[PDB]
Amino acid sequence: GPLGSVAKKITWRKQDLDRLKRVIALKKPSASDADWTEVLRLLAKEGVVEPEVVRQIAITRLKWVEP
Repeated sequence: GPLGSVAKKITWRKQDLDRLKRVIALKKPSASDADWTEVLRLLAKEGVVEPEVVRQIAITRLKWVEP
C-alpha cells in the first residue's frame, strides 16, 4: 500500500518540505526543541509530530545541520 519508506504517520513530501524550508530561513533555529517549537508552530497545521523528532527530520529531509 504505502511507499518503500516507513517514518511515523506523516509522509514527508517535497511539497511539505518546500514550505518548512521557508520557515527555517525565517526563524533560523539553533538545534533545540524550544526553538523548533516556533517553526513547528506553523507546519503544526498539518498535524506534525513533536519538534523533538522534526529536529532530525529536517536534517535527513532538508539536509539541515546544527550549528
